[PDB]
Amino acid sequence: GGMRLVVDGFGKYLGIENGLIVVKEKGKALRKVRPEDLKQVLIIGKAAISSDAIKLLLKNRVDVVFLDFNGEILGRLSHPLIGTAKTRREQYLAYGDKRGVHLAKEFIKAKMANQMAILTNLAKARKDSNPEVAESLLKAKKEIDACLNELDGVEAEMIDKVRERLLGIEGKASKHYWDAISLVIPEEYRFNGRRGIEIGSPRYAKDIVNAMLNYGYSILLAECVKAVELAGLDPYAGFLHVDVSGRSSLAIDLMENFRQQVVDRVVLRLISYRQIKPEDCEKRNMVCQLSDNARRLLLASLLERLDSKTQYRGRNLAYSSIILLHARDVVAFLRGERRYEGFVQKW
Amino acid sequence: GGMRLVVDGFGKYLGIENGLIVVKEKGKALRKVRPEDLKQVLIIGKAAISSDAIKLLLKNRVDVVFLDFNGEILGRLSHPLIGTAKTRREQYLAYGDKRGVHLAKEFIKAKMANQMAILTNLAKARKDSNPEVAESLLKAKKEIDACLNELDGVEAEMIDKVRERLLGIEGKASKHYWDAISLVIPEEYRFNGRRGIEIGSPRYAKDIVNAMLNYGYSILLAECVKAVELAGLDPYAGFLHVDVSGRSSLAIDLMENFRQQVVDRVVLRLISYRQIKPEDCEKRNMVCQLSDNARRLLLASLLERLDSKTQYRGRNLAYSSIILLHARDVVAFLRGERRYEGFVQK
Repeated sequence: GGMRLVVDGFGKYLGIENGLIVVKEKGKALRKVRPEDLKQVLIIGKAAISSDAIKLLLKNRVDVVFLDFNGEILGRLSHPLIGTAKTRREQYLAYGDKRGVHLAKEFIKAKMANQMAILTNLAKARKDSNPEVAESLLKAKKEIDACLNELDGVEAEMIDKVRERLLGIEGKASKHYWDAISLVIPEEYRFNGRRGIEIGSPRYAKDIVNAMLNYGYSILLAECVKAVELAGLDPYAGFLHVDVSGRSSLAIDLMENFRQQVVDRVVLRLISYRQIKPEDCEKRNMVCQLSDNARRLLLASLLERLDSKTQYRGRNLAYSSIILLHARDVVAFLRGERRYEGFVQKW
Repeated sequence: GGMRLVVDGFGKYLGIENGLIVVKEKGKALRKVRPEDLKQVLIIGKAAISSDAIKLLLKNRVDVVFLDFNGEILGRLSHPLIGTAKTRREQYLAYGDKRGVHLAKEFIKAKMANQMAILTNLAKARKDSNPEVAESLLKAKKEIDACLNELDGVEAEMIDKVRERLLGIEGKASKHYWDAISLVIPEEYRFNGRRGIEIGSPRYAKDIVNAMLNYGYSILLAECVKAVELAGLDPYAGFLHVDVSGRSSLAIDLMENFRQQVVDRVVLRLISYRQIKPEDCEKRNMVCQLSDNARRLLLASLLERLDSKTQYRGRNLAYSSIILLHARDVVAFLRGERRYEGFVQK
């Protein structure tokens, strides 16, 4: 790809016209675009889509994602993949041997490394203006690095034996990370730490920062599912984050590489310029739903971030390309062609 | 086990209002259904659906299917399933051993048996009124049974070794069957033989019977894809009908069980009463395309037949339930819990 078309709001519907994908309202064209130009389309909320539109999109291998205001992935349509059986054989086989343990370890290590990167830059920005917070941040980074060195020593024949201990080490490191991030968040935002984390319970956000994080993590999760299936991998045969919850566990495992660089930094940026204020919260039950403006801003920021270029292995490429590439690297490791390594960046 | 809501045509769209699924046009409500009564919604052609309608439908475990005017499946949305990795693993492993051969043989056996069953009914109807056509039908039935008897003796360690032999025997049998069927169809329909099915590169219809067959086989393939997906199987990893076209090979394999009983009998009934006619052809592109009326009639007849009950395995079951039951039977066979058997009621 390719452009990501977004369709949201009452009365808006996607349909085809003269071979072009077209956003319409009240029978009048609003937007027109070549199917070849598209990478994906997002049908959000009240917005609707014709079967002919889905036909023209799938013919062009355009991803079609349905979403609600929470960023929850209602479902997705895409051109079918085939020949996956070999990579899937190696994938199901890897679960019983050391390859899966190495994969899970690389994923957790990648997450901790990116957390340390964000903590490092946060401390760097506050070196003079806020010495105290920078000191707290750097010490939190030191503790996370201690968790990294502890994680390096873990070894097992099978992932099932050490998944608990691994998740515990990751839980400690994540605890230090979020405790460090809380120092940077302004007092008005009421950020008391991550309560939206799905590792324990699907607890819902009562604060704007956790709402933003949950939304962005959902979008990133969609991108990771697409990347995992494009490589011929089975999304639902994960190694680390497994549950009866029904979510694609392998995509959640791959996501550990990109949670910090894609979602966290965007949220930190929007919070830093007060572009998403605490009053943007909308009370639903007791949950903090995003406002429509905050939604459109956060979504546009995340999408522009996914397609933003960065240097990796000598090339400049979009983060989404790095995600597809890492899925391919997982396939390369399953076939034994190349040892897998977690994504790492400092910026 | 719930209504199938069909949504089709220009300007029609599925929305929600007060917890009800609602078919609307130009801002005006046309139809209102509670999702609990729904089991499936069909979005066809120009028809559209909101993301909220999808959320309410998925929340009520209502299947949602997207289809073009020709009935080809585009996609399907459903409640998340867990956990099927074990099933897919055994499925991929079965390709390398005798289980895949057993499955392919059972599929072809069920197909030939059902073809023989329809030929038997066709002959019995004409025993007095048309003795020569009846005799020809019985002869074709005997040729197909000869093909079945040859099929029984085929043996292999894995499907790749013997797939062409199986396809050869199936093709001879199907040729005999379609010649016999052509004997029953009135001359004005111009049905010389079968063409355009998913087993190979498509040969699009130049006559109304082949058009009806293609449409119905497409609907049935959609239902079979749904059945294969609910069972935790991978639809694209088939055993018998492998393809360069990327077609859903496993659902196509499961479909061998059901094409005659579901599609053929309906098409034959519709032809017998002249409810669909040669002039119902519409020359879109270079092919014979069903008129909107013939299309709606055929679709409703197929859904009705799919939901109609019949006697099977000691109980009364809808054919759709039987298809789901056979996907589950395939999973049971992969797990070694139950040797598989193709669908043959008569």
